[PDB]
Amino acid sequence: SEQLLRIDDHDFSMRPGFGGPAIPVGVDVQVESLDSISEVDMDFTMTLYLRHYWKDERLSFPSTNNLSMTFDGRLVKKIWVPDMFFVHSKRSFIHDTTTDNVMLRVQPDGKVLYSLRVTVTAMCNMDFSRFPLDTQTCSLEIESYAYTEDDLMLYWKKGNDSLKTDERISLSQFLIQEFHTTTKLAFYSSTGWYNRLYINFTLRRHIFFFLLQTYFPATLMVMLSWVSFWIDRRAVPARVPLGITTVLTMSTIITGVNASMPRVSYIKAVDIYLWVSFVFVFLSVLEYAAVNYLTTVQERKEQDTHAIDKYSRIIFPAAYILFNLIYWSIFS
Amino acid sequence: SEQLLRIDDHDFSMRPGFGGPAIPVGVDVQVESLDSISEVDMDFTMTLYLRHYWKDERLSFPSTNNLSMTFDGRLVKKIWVPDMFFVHSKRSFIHDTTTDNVMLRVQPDGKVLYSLRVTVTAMCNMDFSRFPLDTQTCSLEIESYAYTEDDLMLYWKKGNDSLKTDERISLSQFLIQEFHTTTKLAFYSSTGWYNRLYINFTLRRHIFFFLLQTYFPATLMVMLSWVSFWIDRRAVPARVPLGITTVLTMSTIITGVNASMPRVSYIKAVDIYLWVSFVFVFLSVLEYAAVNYLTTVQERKEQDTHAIDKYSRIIFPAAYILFNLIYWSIFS
Amino acid sequence: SEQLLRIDDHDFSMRPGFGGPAIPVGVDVQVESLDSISEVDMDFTMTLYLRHYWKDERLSFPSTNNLSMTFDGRLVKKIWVPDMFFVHSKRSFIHDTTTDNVMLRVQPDGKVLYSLRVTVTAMCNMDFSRFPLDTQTCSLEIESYAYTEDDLMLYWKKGNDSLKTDERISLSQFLIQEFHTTTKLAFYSSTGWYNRLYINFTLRRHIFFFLLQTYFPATLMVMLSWVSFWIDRRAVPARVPLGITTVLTMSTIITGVNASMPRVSYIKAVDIYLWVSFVFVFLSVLEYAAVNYLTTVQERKEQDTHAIDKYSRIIFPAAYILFNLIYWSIFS
Amino acid sequence: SEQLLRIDDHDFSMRPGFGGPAIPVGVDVQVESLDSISEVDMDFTMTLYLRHYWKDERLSFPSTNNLSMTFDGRLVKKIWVPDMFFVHSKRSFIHDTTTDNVMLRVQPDGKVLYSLRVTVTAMCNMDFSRFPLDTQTCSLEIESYAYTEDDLMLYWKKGNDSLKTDERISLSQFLIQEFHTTTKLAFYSSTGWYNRLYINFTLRRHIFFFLLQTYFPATLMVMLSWVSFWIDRRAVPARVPLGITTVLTMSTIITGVNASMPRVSYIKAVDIYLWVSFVFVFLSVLEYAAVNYLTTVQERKEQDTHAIDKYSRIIFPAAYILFNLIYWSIFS
Amino acid sequence: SEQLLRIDDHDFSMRPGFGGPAIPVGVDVQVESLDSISEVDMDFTMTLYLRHYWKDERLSFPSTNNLSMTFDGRLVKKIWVPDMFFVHSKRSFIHDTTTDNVMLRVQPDGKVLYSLRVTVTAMCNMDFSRFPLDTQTCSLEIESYAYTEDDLMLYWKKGNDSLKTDERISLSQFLIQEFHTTTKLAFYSSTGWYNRLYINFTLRRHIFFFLLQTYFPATLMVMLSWVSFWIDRRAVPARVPLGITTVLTMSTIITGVNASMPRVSYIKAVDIYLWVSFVFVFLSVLEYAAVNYLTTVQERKEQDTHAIDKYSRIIFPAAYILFNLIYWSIFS
Ligand SMILES: C[C@]12CC[C@@H]3c4ccc(O)cc4CC[C@H]3[C@@H]1CC[C@@H]2O
Ligand SMILES: C[C@]12CC[C@@H]3c4ccc(O)cc4CC[C@H]3[C@@H]1CC[C@@H]2O
Ligand SMILES: C[C@]12CC[C@@H]3c4ccc(O)cc4CC[C@H]3[C@@H]1CC[C@@H]2O
Ligand SMILES: C[C@]12CC[C@@H]3c4ccc(O)cc4CC[C@H]3[C@@H]1CC[C@@H]2O
Ligand SMILES: C[C@]12CC[C@@H]3c4ccc(O)cc4CC[C@H]3[C@@H]1CC[C@@H]2O
Ligand SMILES: *[C@@H]1O[C@H](CO)[C@@H](O)[C@H](O)[C@H]1NC(C)=O
Ligand SMILES: *[C@@H]1O[C@H](CO)[C@@H](O)[C@H](O)[C@H]1NC(C)=O
Ligand SMILES: *[C@@H]1O[C@H](CO)[C@@H](O)[C@H](O)[C@H]1NC(C)=O
Ligand SMILES: *[C@@H]1O[C@H](CO)[C@@H](O)[C@H](O)[C@H]1NC(C)=O
Ligand SMILES: *[C@@H]1O[C@H](CO)[C@@H](O)[C@H](O)[C@H]1NC(C)=O
Ligand SMILES: CCCCCCCCCC
Ligand SMILES: CCCCCCCCCC
Ligand SMILES: CCCCCCCCCC
Ligand SMILES: CCCCCCCCCC
Ligand SMILES: CCCCCCCCCC
Ligand SMILES: CCCCCCCC
Ligand SMILES: CCCCCCCC
Ligand SMILES: CCCCCCCC
Ligand SMILES: CCCCCCCC
Ligand SMILES: CCCCCCCC
Ligand SMILES: CCCCCCCC
Ligand SMILES: CCCCCCCC
Ligand SMILES: CCCCCC
Ligand SMILES: CCCCCC
Ligand SMILES: CCCCCC
Ligand SMILES: CCCCCC
Ligand SMILES: CCCCCC
Ligand SMILES: CCCCCC
Ligand SMILES: [Cl-]
Repeated sequence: SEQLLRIDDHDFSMRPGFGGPAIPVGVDVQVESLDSISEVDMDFTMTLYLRHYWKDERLSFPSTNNLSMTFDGRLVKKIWVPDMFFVHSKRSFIHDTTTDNVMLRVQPDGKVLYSLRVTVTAMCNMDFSRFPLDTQTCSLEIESYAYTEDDLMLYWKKGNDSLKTDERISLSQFLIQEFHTTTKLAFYSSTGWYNRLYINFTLRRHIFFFLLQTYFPATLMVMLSWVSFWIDRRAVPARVPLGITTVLTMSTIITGVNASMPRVSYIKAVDIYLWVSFVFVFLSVLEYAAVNYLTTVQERKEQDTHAIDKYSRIIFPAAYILFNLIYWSIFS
Repeated sequence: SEQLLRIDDHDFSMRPGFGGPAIPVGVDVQVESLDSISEVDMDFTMTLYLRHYWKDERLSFPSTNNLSMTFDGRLVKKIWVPDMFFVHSKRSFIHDTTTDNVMLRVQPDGKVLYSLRVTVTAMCNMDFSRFPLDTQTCSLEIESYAYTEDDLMLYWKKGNDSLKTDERISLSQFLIQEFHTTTKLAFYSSTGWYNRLYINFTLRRHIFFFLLQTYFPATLMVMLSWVSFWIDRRAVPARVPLGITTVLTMSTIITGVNASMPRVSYIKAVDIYLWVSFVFVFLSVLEYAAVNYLTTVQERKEQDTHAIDKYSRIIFPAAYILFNLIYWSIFS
Repeated sequence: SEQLLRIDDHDFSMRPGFGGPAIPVGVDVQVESLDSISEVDMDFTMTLYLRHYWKDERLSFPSTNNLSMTFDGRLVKKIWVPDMFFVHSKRSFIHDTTTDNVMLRVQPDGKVLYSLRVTVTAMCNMDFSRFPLDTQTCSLEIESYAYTEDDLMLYWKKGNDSLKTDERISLSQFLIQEFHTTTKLAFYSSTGWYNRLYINFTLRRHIFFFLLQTYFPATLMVMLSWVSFWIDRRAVPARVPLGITTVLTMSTIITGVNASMPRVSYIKAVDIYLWVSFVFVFLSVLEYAAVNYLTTVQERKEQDTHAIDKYSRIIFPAAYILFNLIYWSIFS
Repeated sequence: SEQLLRIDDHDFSMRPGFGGPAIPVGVDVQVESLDSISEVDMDFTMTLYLRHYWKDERLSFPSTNNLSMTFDGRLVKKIWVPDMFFVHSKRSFIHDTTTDNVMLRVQPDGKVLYSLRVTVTAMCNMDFSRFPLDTQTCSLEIESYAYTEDDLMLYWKKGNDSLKTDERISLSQFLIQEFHTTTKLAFYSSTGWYNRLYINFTLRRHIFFFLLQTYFPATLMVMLSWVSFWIDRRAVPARVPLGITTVLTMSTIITGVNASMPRVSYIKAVDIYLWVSFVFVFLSVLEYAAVNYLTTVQERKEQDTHAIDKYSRIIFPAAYILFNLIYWSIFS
Repeated sequence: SEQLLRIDDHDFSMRPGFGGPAIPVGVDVQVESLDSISEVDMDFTMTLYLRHYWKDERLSFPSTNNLSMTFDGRLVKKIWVPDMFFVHSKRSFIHDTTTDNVMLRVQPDGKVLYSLRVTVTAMCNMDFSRFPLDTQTCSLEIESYAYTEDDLMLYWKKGNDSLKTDERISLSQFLIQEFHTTTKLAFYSSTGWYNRLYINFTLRRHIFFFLLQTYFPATLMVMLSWVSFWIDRRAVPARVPLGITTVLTMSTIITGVNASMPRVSYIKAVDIYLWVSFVFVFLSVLEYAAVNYLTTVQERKEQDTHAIDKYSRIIFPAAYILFNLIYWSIFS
């Protein structure tokens, strides 16, 4: 086989067409899976197939018939091939069981297909200010390590038709949508200009799960604190334990939510809602302290419902409704 | 040894029978263990033996007697062998202590057995909507990396008798059952058609553990909230603390369950049961607020059991029974 | 050195005595440490020295005197050596700092000692039904990868004297005892019969730690629930808060134990004890609801201690004693 | 290509200019990302590009025109290159997908550019005494492993213009600022003097997040404990449960904060604030015990507000204000 | 360079002075960092420089002047070097970025310096019975893998001056002190006697952090339980809720401490203190049950402070003081 290719007779340390125009190299990608995601480290992991296409007259071979020849990674060391790398990647590797998952297919005309299977972890900067109502966009980037656009020209072989994605692709914690491709020119002052390829996608959460587990309990506890305004002010051993036990219950709820969340140490939209609800419950405990004190002062001086309860029955609900209208107009 | 095989005289970069019909290659598998499983990453890990069978006249050798010859991984580099890989795998490796766990056995006729020991991690997409009453099915897949069915024909050597599983195979968190084999043809537009082999199995949970730890406590707390309807309405400092302390107790139970569960952020069958029980307890606290208010209004106007308690003693249990009948007809 | 051994003149791809009887190979082991253990993955990790002994006339060398020659891993590649592997192992490796921890010692007669230092992780199936009163037994297994008993005969060189264990060997969470060796013949239908070597040991827990942290608190809370039967039935605002706060306290205890335990999702001996104690406390809350209701009915009809308290003072302790006697006769 | 360079004719085991003055080697760095940080292990991880510049007459080549030649890691093994390493690093690696991310560019004059992409984890000693108001400074260090300043002279090629940082660089838990470069001479008694290069940066936290989650709840609970001084001393079943339930609520808050914090086992500024607030709440429970006892003694002897309440209404708030003024003058 | 050394003319598979006396080899160590520590696995991780010194006449070279020659890891494969390994180590590796961090310096006389940078993880058996007042001692050990003292003699080159430690060495959770060196002879029955080198150090904790977080809260809760003896026995709805809420508060404290501690499943000094404090609080709840029962019996028979309170006011504090004196005389 390797005697028909004239491997011993050519310098394969240099590209096709050296000293002349650039070599055009086309690319396809097939995404096999999304493997995990980390919100505190801000990265994601992906497994894919990567395919390259070009022509080299040094590899043309005589044949009576149109049959191609096929080789593995042991030929790759002896000929020239393109030099792609993944930009902004944290780590990656090429699969090797039961042997190296790499292939070369060569036509009698000297056209080449070069194919490999690979796993990569890449960074994706995330903003959690609107959590849990946030939306994140991420991308994977491809570039030549050593050749500027004067020597190698890199492009998507079929436009957006160059990207395929597995029919069963999913994540346990997110909804994935809107896969599409783009390109852009980039500059490095030590070397010059390069073309870069992009794969783009969007992530979203299951909203009703978070509403049920977080917003609904806090709202129910605020409503229980209002029941106190309808209990007789003479029942001190009933009015006093109800308040402080409601404060304890709101406190344990907020502690459990904090223990369950990812460790992102800045203020988020759900934080604001919980601490405002805590303040409403605290203020209901100050209301009865005022009522009891003034009742006692009148009983002492002088020796039906009090006006403060009458007003609280109206004012506490109205204020909480106003808060909710503003909050949901901000976070939509 | 390696001079009887005519290694220096043949091109082992190409398959047996090249330019003619396909080479048939048979396969056996012996599963040694299931090593771990991840529900948030959606994958499982397995260790196994993989065995391959074929014939190659280039490896036939003269002998007076029927003795075979046996070799290790140092021959594999010099001859031709099949090119299997594990489809949809996240990572894998071949064992190498005290040396490479690889073997080749060759008959005087040129029949070959090729054997190796390997560990693989593979993806298995899971749905947790019915948790803890869910059932999961998983599979492992085997294919040639470079040869279509025009050049290599891949098959199970003995039918379903080709698969063996270790007598002590188990998992700490699941029951495993129904190991069996299948095959299917697959298509890639850049190359053509391939045959693929499958190993299939099913996973189930220990149901009574989850009933005892999750459903039983919530049911007991709902029943304690009903005790209030049988206590004298005049005892305000008894009726009021009982309710709010029952709400606190249900809240700490739900927080502990949430902290213990895998981090799958969508709504599950057990979530529904817990939040409905929370609402039943909240409504029992509103019932006495009504009774106490109306009692106070009559005492003020005018200066035995109340009808609301009489009805609640009947209506709250009946409604919870109706809920349970519907719920268990849905989740079965 | 390597010119006295006639390395260039012999085929070291095949065993001593090929075409004749089997080569006997003796083995010693010295355990250096037990490194970790996992209860949810069901495996353990160990570091050891492994030593092999045999004779090969191809390695005999002329000498005036009884001095042996000593070599490192660079000779191992050029001669024949045995092919041992660890059965049912998850992963393993051979140490290489400051160089490969491998040695060969050769006598003028052609006797060889082959020695290496290695770390291995191996599976050990565990049953936790009796936890914390469980006992586990584990073993490590050694075998030839390619040679049946017709070609290689594997044995412990000195009987049980072949195994040594480090004087400071320990685990943070277990007591280790009863190290001993065994052997057994095993069969594979594709190849034939093999002899296998075993190292065996036993694991146990610190019982009084678990009694103090788990059984003692639950027993104290059951006894506090009984104090209620000695408090005046007229004190409704005292009898009612005591019960529901005891239920809350038992609930937080059980939640903490569940959060601390390994994630084995089936029912264990300690689970049974905790949920029976929870039911005893719940039933003490139903007792006073009956007493208060019937007292109120008589006061209404008609307009000293009640018999139900008198009987409960005797019956609740007797029943709990009976439960404990049965339980400890079952789990011993 | 490699025949124009006279690789076979020169000893590339030794530096340019050996037996004469030192070889000057210039350096640039481009930071691609900060990848993670650990507060308990005291280290950080970074990915970067590293570039080296020097001249070697042995690599000058004849040409009619000013075109450079470009090579990969397969030339690096055959010529001389500098020997940089990262001082005080825990681990590091050079990227290799789809091939080694290493490049050599050579001019006809014999000037060389040597470039590679690398990930490193480095130690950064941290002090948490002022947490959460702490500020940390970290640095990365570069040096030659084998050559003193008598043989190799190492320097930043353009001053502070030699360092570039990615426009999207960020961390989930910190604010990063003030990237700048320095150099310093270092001494080893076994070999001599070396020049070392430094990259320096500063880290800070989001202060208002920690104020909201930690300081605000403790302050609200101290204020609720003061409400008791305004409730009638005759209401024993109201005054007594309020105190002990406030103590319980402060206790659960402190436990949640401790469970959420990194495991640094020495006293921190936020610890001091929480335990002082706990003591204020405890002392409010002792105040009413005194009032109730003395009231009972007078009622017994003899058979309006008490002076202790009157004074507590003034003294407890004044003392807590004084504490806050001192504390915030210390931690600023 | 490598032609002045007569590499092709000498057998570097054997030591200097073979068939004669032993080769003396001297050693220095420079500790760069302590990298982490694990209390449940019982090990620690360290990074260091290791340096070796010896003489070999086969490496003497002619020179007019006193200049040494310097080489990297590519010479190490061709000559003889010592064979050190780290005894009782779990894992280790040698650094390789931007190339292998290994160096050889050779004098014209044939004296050699051999130097490398390395990271190692080593076991250190720990006892936690006195926690948090425990003290731990650890050591790292160095030995030849293949040569007994008849062939190689290993020693510290300068006594205790052979060990240096970095001026900024620290751990987040411990105080480190008392670094010093020792040596000892060791015996293996299969080979003979070897000399071993030791590096020794000591670890201690920050005591006042643990006192503040663990012992102080439990002591305050015991003192609050005593307040009950000073409240009027007629106030049943005050005396009864105070006790059971104090029991709940002690229970949540102990649960939080247990959740925060390393998972060492045997009894520790701090365990004893917490469960004794729990028993004191339980006994204060039994005291009032007795007082209330006997008061009720006298009121029934017959139809000021009770003696049991009078005695409890003295006896409970005295007993707790006695316990503390004994406990701190035991744990010091
Ligand atoms: C602020 C809290 C303590 C400090 C915790 C912390 C501390 C350090 C850090 O880097 C992240 C976090 C995230 C969760 C934080 C906690 C959430 C609740 C708790 O009060
Ligand atoms: C919804 C909760 C907070 C957010 C938690 C979270 C947050 C992010 C995420 O990716 C997964 C989870 C799983 C558990 C969730 C928690 C369960 C209880 C808590 O209220
Ligand atoms: C059953 C609980 C929720 C589900 C938890 C779980 C869920 C899934 C799983 O694989 C293991 C475990 C172990 C601990 C379990 C918890 C123990 C307490 C809690 O109620
Ligand atoms: C001191 C606590 C128990 C011991 C815990 C521990 C124990 C050992 C250790 O190395 C670190 C820590 C950090 C958190 C500590 C806990 C914080 C709260 C708890 O009381
Ligand atoms: C004993 C507890 C349950 C069992 C827990 C366990 C269980 C198994 C194990 O190997 C270690 C530990 C450490 C912490 C233990 C817990 C401490 C508190 C809890 O009650
Ligand atoms: C196909 O191959 C035949 C030789 O068998 C050749 O004559 C013909 O030109 C080829 N056609 C193409 C399109 O390559
Ligand atoms: C077995 O080997 C003998 C030679 O010893 C040969 O004559 C015979 O044909 C062989 N039989 C088979 C079935 O291979
Ligand atoms: C020991 O070596 C001597 C040669 O020095 C030899 O004569 C003698 O037979 C040897 N003895 C044994 C037991 O090997
Ligand atoms: C550029 O190259 C030309 C040859 O094409 C040469 O004559 C000229 O001197 C070069 N100039 C520089 C600045 O190198
Ligand atoms: C130093 O080198 C000179 C040669 O330049 C030599 O004559 C002299 O003896 C050497 N001295 C020592 C102490 O090695
Ligand atoms: C299953 C969806 C439950 C949604 C509850 C939302 C509550 C929000 C209260 C403001
Ligand atoms: C040991 C099995 C316990 C099962 C309890 C199930 C309770 C379900 C209540 C609806
Ligand atoms: C230190 C040992 C403590 C043992 C307590 C066991 C309590 C069991 C109650 C049934
Ligand atoms: C969103 C910022 C909230 C800051 C609260 C600070 C409270 C401090 C009390 C002393
Ligand atoms: C900051 C140091 C605090 C020490 C408190 C110790 C309390 C011990 C009570 C027995
Ligand atoms: C917390 C609200 C207090 C309102 C007091 C009104 C006095 C007239
Ligand atoms: C909630 C505020 C009540 C204010 C009442 C004022 C009555 C004069
Ligand atoms: C639980 C609903 C009770 C409704 C009572 C209506 C009495 C007229
Ligand atoms: C605990 C059961 C008490 C039953 C009392 C029956 C009195 C007639
Ligand atoms: C906790 C404060 C007690 C003050 C007592 C004052 C007695 C005159
Ligand atoms: C909080 C201290 C109060 C002291 C009151 C003293 C009255 C004589
Ligand atoms: C705490 C023990 C009190 C014992 C009182 C005995 C009175 C006769
Ligand atoms: C607790 C504050 C009461 C104020 C009454 C006017
Ligand atoms: C708390 C609401 C009471 C309504 C009474 C009609
Ligand atoms: C899927 C929700 C079912 C609810 C049954 C009451
Ligand atoms: C709560 C049930 C009471 C039954 C009285 C007979
Ligand atoms: C609880 C102590 C009371 C002291 C009264 C003077
Ligand atoms: C709860 C036990 C009371 C005993 C009275 C003598
Ligand atoms: Cl009352």
